[PDB]
Amino acid sequence: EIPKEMLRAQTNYILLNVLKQGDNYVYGIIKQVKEASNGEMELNEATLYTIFDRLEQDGIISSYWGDESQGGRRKYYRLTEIGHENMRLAFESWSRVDKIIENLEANKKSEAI
Amino acid sequence: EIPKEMLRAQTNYILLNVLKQGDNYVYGIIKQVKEASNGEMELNEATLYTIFDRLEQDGIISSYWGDESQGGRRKYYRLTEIGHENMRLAFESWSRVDKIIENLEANKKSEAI
Repeated sequence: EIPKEMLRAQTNYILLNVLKQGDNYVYGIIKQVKEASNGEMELNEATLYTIFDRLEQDGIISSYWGDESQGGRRKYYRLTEIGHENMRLAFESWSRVDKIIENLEANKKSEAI
Repeated sequence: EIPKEMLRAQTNYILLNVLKQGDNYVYGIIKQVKEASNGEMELNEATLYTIFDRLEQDGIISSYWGDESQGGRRKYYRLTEIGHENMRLAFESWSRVDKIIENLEANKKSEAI
């Protein structure tokens, strides 16, 4: 199977990349994820809010109330500076990792000679 | 920073890719990781054994005693069938994820028109 922790990591990554594209609210995020996935990934609100409560508590995203021109309150989320930085540190750390793995295949092969 | 959970995920991935290259023991694994990383990643044995105890408990790797031609016992580790499969499920799930993220950038851009 795919371990829960890995799923969670995936969902995190995706959701942060939606915010990267712009401040958004629950139903916008879900729709965007559904379209970009062909409906193969349909987030719940429960899930999205459980994740965001965690990201917000750790200061990676922040929330704010939208215009009430609509006449009803809507909560928006954005990536924070720390947010942006972690996404950057993460991305780079992973590309080093992918290099290390190239090098393992390389070194293996090279000693087949 | 890079969250501990992400570091752990990285170290897992790397270690499993070493076993992928062949059955190995602690000091072989460490050396191989150190060479493929330029010494930028020097695993402890403590760490390696804490991780492997977990992987082995979850049936992703298995261990066995090496030849005692050496005259001393050495423990080897190998990836299991389940091991190989999880590495495959994982890898594929991540490439879907990377696609989803392409599609988010794509969809964003496309509606700038």
